[PDB]
Amino acid sequence: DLSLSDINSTVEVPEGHSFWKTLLAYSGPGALVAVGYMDPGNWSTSITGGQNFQYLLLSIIVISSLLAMLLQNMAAKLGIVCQLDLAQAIRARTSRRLGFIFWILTELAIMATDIAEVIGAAIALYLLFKIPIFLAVVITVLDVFLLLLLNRIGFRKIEALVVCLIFVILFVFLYQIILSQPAWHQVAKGLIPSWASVQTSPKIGGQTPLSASLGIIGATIMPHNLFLHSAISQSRKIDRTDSSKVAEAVRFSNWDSNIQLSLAMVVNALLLIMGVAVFKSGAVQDPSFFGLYQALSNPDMVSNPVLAEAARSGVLSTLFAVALLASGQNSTITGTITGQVIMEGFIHLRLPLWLRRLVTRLIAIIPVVVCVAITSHQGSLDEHQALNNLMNNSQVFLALALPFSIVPLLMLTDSAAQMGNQFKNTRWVKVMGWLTVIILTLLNLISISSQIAGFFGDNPSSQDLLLSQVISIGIILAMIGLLIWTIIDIRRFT
Ligand SMILES: N=C(N)SCc1cc(Br)cc(CSC(=N)N)c1
Repeated sequence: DLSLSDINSTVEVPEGHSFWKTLLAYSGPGALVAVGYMDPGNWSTSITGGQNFQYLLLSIIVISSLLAMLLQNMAAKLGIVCQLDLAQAIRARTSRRLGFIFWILTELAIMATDIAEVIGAAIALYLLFKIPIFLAVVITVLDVFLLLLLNRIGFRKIEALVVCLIFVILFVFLYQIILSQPAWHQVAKGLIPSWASVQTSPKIGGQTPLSASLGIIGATIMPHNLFLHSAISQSRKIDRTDSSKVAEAVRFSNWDSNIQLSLAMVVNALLLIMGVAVFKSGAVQDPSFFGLYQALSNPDMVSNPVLAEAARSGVLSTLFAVALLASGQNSTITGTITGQVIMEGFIHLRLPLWLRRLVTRLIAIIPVVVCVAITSHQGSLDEHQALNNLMNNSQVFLALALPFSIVPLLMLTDSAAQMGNQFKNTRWVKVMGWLTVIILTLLNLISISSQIAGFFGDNPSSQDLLLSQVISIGIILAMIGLLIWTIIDIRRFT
């Protein structure tokens, strides 16, 4: 009847005032969430923003990282304090019908992340092992056995394995930046929160600063990682009777998550400065993973003689495919964990890790294999671009499910009926939290129509444009209705 009954309150080792050694024990939950923020679903958008506004959007990365840290800290606090995950809190403060709606929505969000992971991983297979595109997908489907072997390891090592993957994809891109020898003075200048980023004056590659900046901002949090954090934060036993120990545990999880998400922000910055320093101005014409592979494998695309020699030696691209693999391994873990969390919390369905990963991977690869079928039937022509378009269209479910995950979390963490007058949110975070929640919900409701219209490709059918407008208005109004319903229920609780 409690979240993650298998590893809930497993190891609690806070000894005296030796926080650091204690810090070393529970450092796992942060990495599991951070690694999700390093998925290839936005690798191109970082390199693209870099080429279009070199070292300019680096401050937006920092701000988005700060906001994600804020919301993930709120989720970890809810988990730590109430000894229950966000799904459970929401399902208990709301009817089964809304619980089921949220369940399906977050299933679709984790499935979109899984589609991105499978596409990136199958393409990484294609590139590294030259496995046929269609076989790389059916090979990635074999991650259920990797999950079986992963089940017997334990979180002291599983979370360390996630840290291993994190540093893998981090050093892969830091090595190529070390060889680039970029102008770190312009990097520090970009990291400042300048107003050039919010302006609309430059229009490089049909992308203005305000557009790329707002996209980074709206793309701040991942709804499934909220639930993941509120569930994994309970893996450390807490007495829930000593305010000093619970406030200490809050500091623990905060420092952990902030380290890990800082690692993630550093990875995003590395992607941006990768697009700026490594690649030549506008060299990247194909955002696809294959596009970036050949661009890193073509010496005329780099901006340094050393990088030219290395790219001709065919290393930069291989390290990129490796990072693709390291990033696609994330879903197998976190998607399963978070999906189990959301099932067992929203619909009270106890399923094993066997049939979970199976159904998720199948539903994810269905569209992938359909896309591959259609493109290879047109002759593997634009097959990688079509895969990237699928990857990017999948990301609409995240916009669909984000409010129904952030508004409830903020409400339940601010209410004393859930946290008490001692551990509720400060007046400081009350303002920042609500501001960020409003901003993101607005941006995502906006992006709903953009994505729905992008479903019809870059060919604007006049009759299909009005249909897209109708569908988008309907979806945004339905989300508005669901949001006000959830607000009413939660405020009735509080
Ligand atoms: N890195 C990832 N796996 S998701 C980044 C992200 C998160 C949300 Br939430 C919404 C969007 C789409 S924002 C748009 N419609 N332009 C993107």
